[PDB]
Amino acid sequence: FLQWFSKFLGRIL
Repeated sequence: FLQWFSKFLGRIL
């Protein structure tokens, strides 16, 4: 559920 790209800051899984 990232805005730009995959990142731990978001909800990437």
